[PDB]
Amino acid sequence: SMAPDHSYESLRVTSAQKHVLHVQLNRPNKRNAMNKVFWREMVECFNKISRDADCRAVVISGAGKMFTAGIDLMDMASDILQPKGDDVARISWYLRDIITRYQETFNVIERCPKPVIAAVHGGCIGGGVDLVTACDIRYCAQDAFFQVKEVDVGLAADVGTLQRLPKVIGNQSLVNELAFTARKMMADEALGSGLVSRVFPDKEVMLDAALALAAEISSKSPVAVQSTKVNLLYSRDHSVAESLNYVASWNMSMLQTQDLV
Amino acid sequence: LYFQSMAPDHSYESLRVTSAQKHVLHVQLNRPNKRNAMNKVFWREMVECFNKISRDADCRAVVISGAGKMFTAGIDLMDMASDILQPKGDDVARISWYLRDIITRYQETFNVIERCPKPVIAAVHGGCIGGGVDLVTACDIRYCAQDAFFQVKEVDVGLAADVGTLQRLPKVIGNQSLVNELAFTARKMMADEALGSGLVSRVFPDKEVMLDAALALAAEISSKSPVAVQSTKVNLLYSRDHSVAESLNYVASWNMSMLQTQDLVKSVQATT
Amino acid sequence: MAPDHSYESLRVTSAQKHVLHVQLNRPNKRNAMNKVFWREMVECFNKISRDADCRAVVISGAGKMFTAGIDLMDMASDILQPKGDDVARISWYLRDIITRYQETFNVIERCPKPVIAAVHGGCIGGGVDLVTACDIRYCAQDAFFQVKEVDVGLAADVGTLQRLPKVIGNQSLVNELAFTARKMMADEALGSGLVSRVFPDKEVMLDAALALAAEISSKSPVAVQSTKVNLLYSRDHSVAESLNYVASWNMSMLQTQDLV
Amino acid sequence: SMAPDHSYESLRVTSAQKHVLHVQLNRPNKRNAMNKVFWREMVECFNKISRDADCRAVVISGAGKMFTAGIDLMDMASDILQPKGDDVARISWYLRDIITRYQETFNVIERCPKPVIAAVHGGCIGGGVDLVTACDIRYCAQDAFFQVKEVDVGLAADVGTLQRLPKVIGNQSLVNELAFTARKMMADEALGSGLVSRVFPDKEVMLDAALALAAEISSKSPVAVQSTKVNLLYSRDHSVAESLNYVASWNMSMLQTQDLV
Amino acid sequence: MAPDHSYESLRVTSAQKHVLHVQLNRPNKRNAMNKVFWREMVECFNKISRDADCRAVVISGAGKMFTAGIDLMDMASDILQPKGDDVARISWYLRDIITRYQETFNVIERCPKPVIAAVHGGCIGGGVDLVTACDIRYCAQDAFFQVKEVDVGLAADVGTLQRLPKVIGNQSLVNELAFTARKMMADEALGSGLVSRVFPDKEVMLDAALALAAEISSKSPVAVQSTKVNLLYSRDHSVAESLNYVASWNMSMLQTQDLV
Amino acid sequence: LYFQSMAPDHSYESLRVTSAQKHVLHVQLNRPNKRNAMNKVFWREMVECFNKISRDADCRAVVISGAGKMFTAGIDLMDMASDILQPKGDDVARISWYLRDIITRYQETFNVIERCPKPVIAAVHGGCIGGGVDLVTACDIRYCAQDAFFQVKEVDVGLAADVGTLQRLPKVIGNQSLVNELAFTARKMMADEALGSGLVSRVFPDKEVMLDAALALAAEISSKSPVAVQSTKVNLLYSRDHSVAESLNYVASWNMSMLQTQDLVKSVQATT
Ligand SMILES: [Cl-]
Ligand SMILES: [Cl-]
Ligand SMILES: [Cl-]
Ligand SMILES: [Cl-]
Ligand SMILES: [Cl-]
Ligand SMILES: [Cl-]
Ligand SMILES: [Cl-]
Ligand SMILES: [Cl-]
Ligand SMILES: [Cl-]
Ligand SMILES: [Cl-]
Repeated sequence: SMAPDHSYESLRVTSAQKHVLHVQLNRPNKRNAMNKVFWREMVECFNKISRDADCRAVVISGAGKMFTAGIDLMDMASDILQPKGDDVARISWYLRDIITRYQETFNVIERCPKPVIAAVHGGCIGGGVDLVTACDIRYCAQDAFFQVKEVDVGLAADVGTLQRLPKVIGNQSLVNELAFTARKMMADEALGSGLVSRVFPDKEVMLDAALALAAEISSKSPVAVQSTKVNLLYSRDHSVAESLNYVASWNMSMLQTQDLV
Repeated sequence: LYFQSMAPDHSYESLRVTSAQKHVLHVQLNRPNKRNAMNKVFWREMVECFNKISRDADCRAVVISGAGKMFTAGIDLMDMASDILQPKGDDVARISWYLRDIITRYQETFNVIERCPKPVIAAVHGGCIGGGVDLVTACDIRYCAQDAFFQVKEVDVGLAADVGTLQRLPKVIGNQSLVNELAFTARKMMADEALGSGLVSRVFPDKEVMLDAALALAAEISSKSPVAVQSTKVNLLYSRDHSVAESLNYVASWNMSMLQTQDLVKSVQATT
Repeated sequence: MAPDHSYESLRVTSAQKHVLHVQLNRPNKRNAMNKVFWREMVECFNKISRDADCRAVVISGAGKMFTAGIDLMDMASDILQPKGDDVARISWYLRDIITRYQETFNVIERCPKPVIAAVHGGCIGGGVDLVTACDIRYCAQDAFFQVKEVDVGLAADVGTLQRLPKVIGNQSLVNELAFTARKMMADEALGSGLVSRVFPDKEVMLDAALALAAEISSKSPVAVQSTKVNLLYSRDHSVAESLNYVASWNMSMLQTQDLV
Repeated sequence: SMAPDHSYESLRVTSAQKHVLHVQLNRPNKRNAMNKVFWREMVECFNKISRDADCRAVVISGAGKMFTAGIDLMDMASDILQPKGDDVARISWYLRDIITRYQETFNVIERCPKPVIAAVHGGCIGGGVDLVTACDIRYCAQDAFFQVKEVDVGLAADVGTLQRLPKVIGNQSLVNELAFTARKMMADEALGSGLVSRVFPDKEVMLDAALALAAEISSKSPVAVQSTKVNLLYSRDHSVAESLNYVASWNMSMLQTQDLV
Repeated sequence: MAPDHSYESLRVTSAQKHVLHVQLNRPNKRNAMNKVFWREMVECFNKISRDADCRAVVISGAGKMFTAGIDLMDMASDILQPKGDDVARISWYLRDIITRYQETFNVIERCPKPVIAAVHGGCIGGGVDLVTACDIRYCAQDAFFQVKEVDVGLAADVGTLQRLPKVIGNQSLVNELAFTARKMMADEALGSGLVSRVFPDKEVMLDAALALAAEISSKSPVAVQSTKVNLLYSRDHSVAESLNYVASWNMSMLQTQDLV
Repeated sequence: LYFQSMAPDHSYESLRVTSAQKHVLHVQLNRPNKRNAMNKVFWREMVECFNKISRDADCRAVVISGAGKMFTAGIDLMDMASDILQPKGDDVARISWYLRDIITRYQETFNVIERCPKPVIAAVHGGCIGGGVDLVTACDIRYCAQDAFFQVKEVDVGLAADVGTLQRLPKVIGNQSLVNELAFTARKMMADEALGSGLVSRVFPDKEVMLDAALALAAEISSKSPVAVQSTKVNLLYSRDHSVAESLNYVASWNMSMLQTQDLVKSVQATT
C-alpha cells in the first residue's frame, strides 16, 4: 500500500510490512536519473520518515531495469553551464551552495535514525554510489554494478562518495582505483570487498531478502535499534574514548525504557 | 599441573590467571557452570587484573580464553536487573546520573585491556555473546575455533551496546554493511564468516589447537624487544584515533626516548 | 630518462604520455634505503608535484626485490653515534631525524598525482612505510610484505603504524603483522586487501601498473587530483567536515574547461 | 523602509542603510519574550538574508524597554510539561529534537556569512545571551545587562550560551560564575570582560553606532568580508594548521574576484 | 570535620549546607605538595564526586600562603633515583608517574560540583596547576601566581600548560609567565582575568568564596552540575559538536522535578 | 658597533640579524626606505632565517623588530600584483591550484616562527599593517611602543587575510567581538587598546625603551634551561590546538624523555 504522507514525482513510498517503509526511485523511463525534483523530494521524504514513530526500518530500491544511471546531466548542465554570479568568486559562492544542498539529499538518510537498507540491481552509477554509501546496509542482485563515474564527467565526486565510500569498506587500494578510473565494479567484487553484505540471483529475490531483513530489524526494540544507529554513526567520526563517553551519556536516558523491563 | 608462585599476585573468583611459558600470562574466564556469564565481581576483577598486568614488568603478552563449553554467554542478567530494575535516585535526571556512572564503570572492564601496553590475544571457542564481543573487540588480536560464534546481542535485550562493541567493532573490521547488520539484528556470526570479514585473524579446528596457537603467538611476541612491542601497541592505538599527520607527530615524540635503548643497539649489532 | 630527474638511488623515466615511472635503483644492495635515498625521494616527489605534465606515477624496484628496507649501516651512524650531551638533548636530536625520515614518504601522499606501487619480491620494513603511503598497490606472485621494525628493536616510526591500519580492514591482522614482524605473502596480501591485484611475474605486473597509470592519465587531471586531495582529507576527518571541505574545494574546480 | 521579503509576527526587518538590514525583535508588550513563532521566524529570516546578495551586514536590536526577557515560559511549559512519548526514552528523543530545533534559531546567525551585530539595551536574559553570543560583534547601552538565567529556571542552558559564551571572552572564571549563579552582569563589566566591544550612553546612540559600523562593513568588498567571517568561524573550531589549510583552499577561488583588481 | 574525610595533608569541613571546604593543611611547610598529598586529593575529590549532598566546593590553604608547590625533597626521590635500566625503560617509568600526578588535578575537573579556589599569599608551581583546574578563582590582595617549573628545569607537566592558556585571553602574557617563571601579583591576576575577584585579606576572601558556594548550592544541582559538564565539553570541542552533546545531555536532565 | 662573526650564518637583503647578548638573536625587518614592505625576497628569507635559528644550538630566544619609522607597511603591492594580475594556468581551476600553492608558501613565512622552539618576541613600533599582524600573531610574546598600531588591512585590499591573521589573532586574545570588528573594518587599533585587549603584553614610551625591554626579556628567558623553555613552547602550542585530555597525554609523552636532563638535577640541587 501507498504511504499516505508521501506523494512524489520521483519517488514511490509504500508500507512493505508493518513498521517497514519501501522507498522506490521512480523514473524507470529515465533509468532513475537524478533530476532537480529528486534532490528536493529525498530531503522531504527522509525528514518525514525520521519523525515517523510507526516506521522502524527503510528499504531503498529502483524501479525499472537499473537502480540508477546517476545525475540528470541535462539538469546538471543548467547549474554548471549557466552559473549565477559575475566573477569567479561569486560563481564559487553560488556553486558551493548547490553542492551543499545536493549533499543534504544523502545526509538525510544518515540523519534518519531508522536503519536504511539499499537493495541494488543493475547499474548504480555516479550519484547512485553517493546514495548507497549513505545507507547503513547494502544488498544487491548478481547483475548489479557500482561505478564512481564523476572523474569521467570531469569532477571529483562531491555529494558524498569520497567521504563515505572509504569508510564503508577496508581495501583503500581498491577505493582509490575505483575513484581514479571510474571503472565498473561488478557484483562478485562488490561482495568480495564488503561493499555489499550479500548478493542474490535476481531483483525479486534481492528485494524479498531486503524486506525480510527490514522486518527482522522492525521486530526489535525501536529505542535500542535507533540508539544503535546513532551510536555507530558517532563512533565512525570520533575516537573510541569520545564515543564511549557519548554512549554513556546517550544510554543514561535510553536505559529507562519499558522495552528493557 | 600448574602451580602458583610462592607469592601469587592473581587470586580471583571469576578469573583464573596462569603463566604459560616465559612472559606470557593466560587469563581465563572461569565460571564454566554459568557459561562464564559476567556478574558483578567479573567487572571488578577484570580491572584489578589488567591493571596489575599493565604494571607487571615480566609479562610481554596476554591470552584471554574461557573455561568450559563457551567463551561467554555475556552479561549475567540477574545482576544487570539489580542495577536497572532498582536504580538509585528520585526523578529521571537523578536516575540518569546514576546509570551514567554504572555504564562508565563497566566500560572500564574492557578499557583496561586496551590501556595495557602488552598485546592481548582473544582465543574464542563456542559462543561469544553480548559482553563477550565488547571484550574481544578491545583485544588486539582475535583467534577462534571452528565452533565459535559472535553475537551483538544487546538489541535483543532492549538496549544499544554501551560497554564498547559499538565503539570498537566498527574500527576492527572493514565491512560496515556487515557491522550494521550484526548490530541491528543481533544475529549470530559463525567462525567462517568471522574469518572472511577479518574479525578473527585465524580459525582452528578445535579449542585445544586454537589455544596452543594463541600461546605460541604470545611467545613469538614475547621474543621481541618489550620496548618495541609496547611502543608498537601504544602507537597503533593512537593511530586508530588520530589523523595520519597527528599520529606521525606523536610517534616521533614517542620514539625520541624509545630509540635510546640497548634493545636497538643489540638488535642492529646482531643483524650486522 | 626524464628531464630534470637525476639521482644516485632512483631512476626516473617517462615513456607513456603524462606518466612518470620512479624506480628504486640499488639492485646491488636490494634497494636498501641509504641516506641519499631519504633526501632524493623528497627532491623527486616535490618536483613531480609541481610538474603540470605529469598525471600519474608508478614506483617499482630494480633487481630481485622491491626493497630490503633501511640500510642498517647508515641507521647505526644516526643511532650509535647520536649528537647531544644528556638524554633530553639526544631526544631533540632524534626527534628531528625521525621527522625528516617521515618526509621521505609524506611527499608521496602530498603529491596530488596518484602514485601506484608495483611490488615484486620482498618489501621489507621501510618498504611497507613506502607502499602504504601510495594510493594503489599491485604485486607479483613472488611478493611479500614485512613490518620488520620490531625485529630491529623499534616501533616503526616512518609511516607504517600510521598508514597500514588505515589502508586495510582487518586490524587483528595489522596487529599481528606489526607485533611479530612475520612475512605476509602475495595471496594473503590480496585477501587482506593490502594489494588490489596480483600478477604472475614482475613483467606482467609492471605492464598492468603502467596501463593503470595510462587509464588515470586519460582522465581530467583537475578531477583526478581533486579526487586524491579529497580522499586524503576524508581519511583524516569526520564525514561532516569532509563534506564541508569538498564543497569549498569544488566551488573553484567545477569552473574548469575539462567539465564544460 | 520595510524590507519586502520579510513579513513576521515576532520580527521587524528594515533597510537601515544601503546593504544593511536591521532585524528588530518585535514583541515589546511582552518584553520581546521568545515564543514558538520567534524560533521559527528567526530561521526563516536569517536563511533569507544569507541568500540576499544585496545585504552586506545585519544589526539586531529589540523594540521597547529591553532587548529580551528570554524564553516565553508559557510556551516552554507546553513542550516540557506536556512532552510527547510513552516512557522516559521516548520523551528523551522528543526533547532532543526540540532542543536541536531551538539551537537552529541561533545557528542560522552564525551560518549567515554577512556580519551580524547585536545592539543591546536593557535586559538581555536567558535566550537573549544565546542569541547575542551567536552574533559576531556586540554593542550595548549603559543600562544593558546580561544574565545566564537557565540555572534559576532549573536547567543547563542548551540553545547555545554554554557553547559560545566561553569562546567569545577570555575570563573563564567569570564565564563559570555567570553560568553557575545566573547573576546579572551590568554594562561596565560586560565591557571590562570584552563581552561587548563598546558601551553607549543610551539606546538611540547605541543604535546609531551599530548602524554606522554596519555601514562601514558594507563599504568593503563583500567577497572579502564574507570570506573573513567564514574563516574566523572555521578558525574558532579547528587547529591553526587545519585553518591555514582551509583558508588556502577557500581563497584559491576568492582571490579571483574583480574587487581585487 | 566532614564524615568520611580524614587526611594527612588535607582538612575537609562542611559548615554551610551542601558546601564542602577543602583546606591544604601543611602550614608548617607552606602547603608544599608531598607524596601523600598527590594521593589524598584523588581520594578526596572522588569521594566528593559521589556525594549527592555536596553541591559546591571551596579550596584554600592553611597558614601564610596558598601553596609553595611541589615538595622538592620528594620530587628528587622520583627523578634522582628513577627505576629502570636504560633510557627507554626510565621513560616508561617517568611517563606513568607524570600521568599519576596529573590525576591529582584531573579529579577536580571530573568532579561535577563547581570548585572555587580562594588564594592568599603565594600560589607557586603546582599551585597554578591546581587553581587552573578549578572552575572559579578568587584571591586576597597579598596573592601572587608563579609558573615556577622552568626555574626547576622542566616544562610544567601537571596541568598548567594545558589549562592556563584556556582560562585567560592574553596569550602573550601566558607565554611570558610560562617562559620566565615571574610572579604575577593580585592586581595583574585580576586584570588578566585569571581571578574574577580580589579581596582585601584572607578572611573577607574566604567569606566571599563560601557565600559564592552557598549561592551555587541554592540552585538545582541537576542544572548546575549539567552546566559544569557542558562547559568543560565546550572548552574541548567545536561549537557544532558541543551543541550536539548538550542536546543529548539535556534530553534526560530536562525530565527533573527541579524543573517542573 | 655590531660586527659579524668570522663565518656569518645570516646574510639577507630584507633582514638584518644580530646577536644581542648571550643566546639572543635580534631579527630586524630591514627595508626602512620602503617602510619594511614585504616583497618576494622577504617571504623567502624569513623561512631561510627561522629554519636556521631553529637549528641554532646557541640561540635561546629571538626578538623581531623593524628598522626605520615603522614595524611594517605590509605586503609590497607591486609584487603581490605579479602573482594575482598574471596568474599561471589556463582556466579557473588551474589558476586556483596555482594560487593555493602561493598562499601555502606565504603561510610558511610565519609558520617557521611558530615551529622554531625558541620563544619569539615581537617588538613593534609605528604601523604594523596587514602582513605585519600575520607576522606578530605568530610570535609568542608581543610588546609595543606608545606610537604603535595594528591593522588587519586585508579587507581594504579586497581579500580575507590568508597568511595567518584569521587563524592566530582569534587565538591570542580573548575578545572576539573586537577580533571580528578589526577583521571586518580594517580599522587601526592603537597601543592603548592593544594593551587593554591583551594583544600586547606591555607598552613602552618609545622604540628604544621597548627594544631594550624586549632584549632583557629574551635574556631572562635565555637564563633558564633551554630544554625546559623549548619544551614549554612546544607544549603551549600543542595545548592551543588540542583538548586538555589530549594535551595532558602529549606532555607526559614529551617529558618522559625531557625530565632526563642534568638541567633538572642541577636546578633541584641548587634550590636544595
Ligand atoms: Cl568482506
Ligand atoms: Cl580479511
Ligand atoms: Cl628512524
Ligand atoms: Cl579485499
Ligand atoms: Cl592540475
Ligand atoms: Cl577586553
Ligand atoms: Cl612531575
Ligand atoms: Cl577580565
Ligand atoms: Cl546530581
Ligand atoms: Cl589583558
